[PDB]
Amino acid sequence: IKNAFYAQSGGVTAVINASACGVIQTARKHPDQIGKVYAGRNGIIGALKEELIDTSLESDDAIQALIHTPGGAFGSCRYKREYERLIEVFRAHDIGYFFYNGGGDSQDTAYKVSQLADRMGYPITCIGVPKTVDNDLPFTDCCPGFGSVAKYIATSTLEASLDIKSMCETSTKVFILEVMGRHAGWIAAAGGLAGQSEGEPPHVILFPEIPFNREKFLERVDQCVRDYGYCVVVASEGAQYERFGVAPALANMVKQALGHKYHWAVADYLQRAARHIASATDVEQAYAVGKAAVEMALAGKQALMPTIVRDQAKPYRWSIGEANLSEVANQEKKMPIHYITDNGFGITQDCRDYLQPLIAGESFPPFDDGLPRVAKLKNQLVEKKLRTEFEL
Amino acid sequence: IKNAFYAQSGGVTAVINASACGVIQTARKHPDQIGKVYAGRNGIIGALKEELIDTSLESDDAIQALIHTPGGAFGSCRYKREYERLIEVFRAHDIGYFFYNGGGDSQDTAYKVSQLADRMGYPITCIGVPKTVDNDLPFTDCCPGFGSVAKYIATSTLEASLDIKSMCETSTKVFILEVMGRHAGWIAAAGGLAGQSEGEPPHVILFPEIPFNREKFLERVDQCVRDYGYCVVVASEGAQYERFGVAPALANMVKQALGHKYHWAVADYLQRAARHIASATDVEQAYAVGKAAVEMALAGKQALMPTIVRDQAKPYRWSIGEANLSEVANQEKKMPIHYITDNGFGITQDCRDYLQPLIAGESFPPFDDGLPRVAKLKNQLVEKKLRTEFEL
Ligand code: NA
Ligand code: NA
Repeated sequence: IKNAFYAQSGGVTAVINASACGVIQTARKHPDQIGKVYAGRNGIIGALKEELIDTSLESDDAIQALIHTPGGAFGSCRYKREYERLIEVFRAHDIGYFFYNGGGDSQDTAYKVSQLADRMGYPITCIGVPKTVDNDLPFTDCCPGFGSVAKYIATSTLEASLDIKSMCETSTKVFILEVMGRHAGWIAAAGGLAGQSEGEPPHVILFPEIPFNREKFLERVDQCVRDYGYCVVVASEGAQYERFGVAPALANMVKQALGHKYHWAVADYLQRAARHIASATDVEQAYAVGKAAVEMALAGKQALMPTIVRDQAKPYRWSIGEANLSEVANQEKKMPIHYITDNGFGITQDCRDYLQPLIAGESFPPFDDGLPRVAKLKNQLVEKKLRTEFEL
Repeated sequence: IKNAFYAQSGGVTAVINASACGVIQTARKHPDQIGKVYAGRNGIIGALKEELIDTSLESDDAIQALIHTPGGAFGSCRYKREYERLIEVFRAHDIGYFFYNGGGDSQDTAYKVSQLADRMGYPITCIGVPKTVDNDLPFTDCCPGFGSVAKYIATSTLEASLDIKSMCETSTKVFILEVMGRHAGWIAAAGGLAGQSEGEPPHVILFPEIPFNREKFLERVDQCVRDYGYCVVVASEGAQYERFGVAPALANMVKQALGHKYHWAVADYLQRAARHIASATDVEQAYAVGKAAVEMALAGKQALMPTIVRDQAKPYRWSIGEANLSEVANQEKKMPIHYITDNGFGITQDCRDYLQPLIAGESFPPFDDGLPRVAKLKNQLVEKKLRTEFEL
């Protein structure tokens, strides 16, 4: 029970590989407690199909590269007997450590593995590493990955705004930028960090937490174009009533109803892969939770998820705390309404106090020939052992 | 005839303000030849309506900020008697220098002003400063602004690709990224800089120069998803036959015809406003053409547009040259087909040799509280003089 198994889960992030780096590098700093670090090819599917990547065959440099490369270096999946097969392949490979890096579902399943492992007489210390661009995990200040998209959305909103503002007298006067966020508006909220007073961008932020009042929307925008000269709205894909992609939908609304020239963009995967403008504090934290999960497992702790704790709002200070996987599931983290302005289309000062520090600092990745440098892993498989196995 | 008039024209750029900086700073370095530098509020419309911005009231710092702030700091317009009114307001304000910073149309009109100025007995040296995200101006290696979008598109394609690649076995296997470029494919071509061999992203680049062969497209993508696991296409809004926004259109094509899970994004204004990942050589050149236009005017030269000349492909070397405005119009610059692969969906080595150096180096702007710092100008108007004036 000396090797460790690391796997990613759910949608990838611009810094989820930073976590992988934090976990892998510290594991290598304890050869007397942990042997090889195996990575699940394409997530737990990898463990299930017994496709284990031997990350020990990877040079220190490559591993170091992980902190400035987006996506999932080993691959991920959204996949949610199976538990029995996980322990069968873990013990066959001397795996006593299970580091599961993902959203809520992941944390829960990590816990269950822990339960079955004991039951079957095969303890395996399982520590989950937080990961969510939606920032909806509980018992943590922020979720690794969000800080970076927040910075991206805020920057993108600020830049597009300066553009529109430049020619709103002649050309387009309404710009809509559709961002991620189906049930949570944390991402859309980051857009408000672009402007700090009233009259400056973004004029409208569509939160999925606030039902869409077409009449209130159409009149706020119209009011903006003829007061400030233009209007930029940051709408999350989760715009709903009690849906609507969204960008073009609203654009059509303003056109047929206000006649203003519009423009829209849809960042999609761009926002969660923009490692070029990642948040330093975010990649810093992505690394830390990975290191702390390997440390908690060394200290002999069990079934925990590392956390980020805000030890100080003023001059923002943070550190890593702990949380019981057992309770991570069936809790979540909803965006507190007192974060949204009464207009329903704005962020409040309490929300700025929370976000602003999260996007602090820049962690530009190194650049080679004009482009960002990326990992480049061997990702070689270990020699099978079991006798095959199908999934659902 | 000692003050100068600067104006922007057409769509703004991430570095068009860098040009404005290059022109303004050098003008201030010759108080014995040039007086105050006036800026046209919202382009020549400003001169027409006699709304002149006194940029002399701006601090050196603010002016310096111009090189790291996107959009048009003084505003721009797409506007194309009027010539007579331009000279009437120029001479009323002692303007002997006219620095017009825009695309082809701008250059031509700059020239005509020069012609009328003489005819009317009011010489005004007019030097045009190149500006085009479409990179279709003639007599110049590259057009200021393009290098930056190119870098943005290439980076964005590389980042989104790493994402898709991470989960193409379980989730989405076809990603489409719609970029700017209606009649030219220079922007779309920049996407190819993300991958250098065959099999790596972008697998398909839709150029407006190549007619869209649906069957050839659908089979190239399908061939890619089941050969490399996924397929990313960078399509310019100018995808046509002999149109189709485009992103969702093609997405629908692959869905109904290949059944693959897709994803798309539409960068829109984001690509031309992304000063955060601008190209150093690009902002370097944007400044230089601005400085060189003020220099050519000091040397007493007339009716010229500064240019960028590639004095060396190998270890890329460039400098500023000159071009007769008189001929800039009614020429243009088409993308040479031997730059596009025979597949019709790729960039060729000759195209890489041309582009790669253009996106070289990073010019990250300074950052304040998590976001990029921006100009902040007074942009005060000079006291009217004429007796009003309407436009068309
Ligand atoms: Na997820
Ligand atoms: Na133009």
